Amino acid sequence: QGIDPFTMTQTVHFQGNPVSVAGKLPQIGDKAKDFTLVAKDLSDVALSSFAGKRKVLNIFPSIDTGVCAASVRKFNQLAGELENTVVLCISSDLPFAQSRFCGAEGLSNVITLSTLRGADFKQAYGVAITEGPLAGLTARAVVVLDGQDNVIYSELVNEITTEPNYDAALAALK
Amino acid sequence: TQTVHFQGNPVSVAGKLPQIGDKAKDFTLVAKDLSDVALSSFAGKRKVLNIFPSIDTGVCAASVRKFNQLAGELENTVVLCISSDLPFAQSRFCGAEGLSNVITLSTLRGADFKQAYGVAITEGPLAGLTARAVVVLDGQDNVIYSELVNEITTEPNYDAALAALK
Repeated sequence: QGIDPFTMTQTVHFQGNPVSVAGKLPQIGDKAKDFTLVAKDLSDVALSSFAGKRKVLNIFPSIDTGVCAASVRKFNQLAGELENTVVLCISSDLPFAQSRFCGAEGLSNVITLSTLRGADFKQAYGVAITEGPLAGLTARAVVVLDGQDNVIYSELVNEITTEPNYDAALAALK
Repeated sequence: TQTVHFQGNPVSVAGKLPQIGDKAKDFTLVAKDLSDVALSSFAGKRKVLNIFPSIDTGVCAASVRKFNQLAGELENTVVLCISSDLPFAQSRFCGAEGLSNVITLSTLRGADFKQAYGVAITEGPLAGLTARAVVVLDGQDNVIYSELVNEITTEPNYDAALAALK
């Protein structure tokens, strides 16, 4: 067989509890699957609309907050300031609730995208939370794509309130 | 499919809004604390299903709030403000916040509710949201009032919905 039976199914932690996440996060070398998500004006935005640019897919359970860690904002700012790069902050919050994201608002080349339309992205990117109070939301993950949509960095955070490795994601773009 | 409008723009709505005399289908939606809330948990109480495309707003009409407050104040009556907004964004609703017997419910889970109640917007910019409607249920989940507004921007007939509860 050409598959790994010993790689355990994706599990993340929330409130000290193991939570299942459907699918498999794309790994370095994989070709990222095309997706369509919803922007702040309710228009549909396809991954193909960013052809040639490097993409930082910064995936969150929710970005609907009035207070955030400086590191969240700093990573989005730094990545968005790099040449030929777009940061896509993705969550299940509706576009009406994403505009007040403490870590994305007013940042150059940082776009918020909603899972409102459609959930095929969640399965394709292995970020769908399927158990507990968070079921229906996306897990916390970072996926960096080069100019040709090849994965150059991938991280599914073990604990949902834990920050991903921002230095490693940025290093992949250098 | 039913046809409604958003500021005059045609909007397609899937399913059939329950009419007076129908037995409303059970549902399980998501409360403010991320707990699951079933329609069956309100057995014996009358229910106002106040369905909105979004309740995520910092400014709303006094009529929206007065209706929820008045219906929620009536004995053996609960108001369920339903939308596709996540529970994190449903607490800001002026029309529901701090009102007795008025609770917000999200389609984060149990989304088949949308088709079952004929409020599912399936195509266009509003696809994935609910249309604007009010469905009033008695103690035994029998519909006593229902209204799917033809123009999403206009309010349902609150005086009629309240009259059905009298």
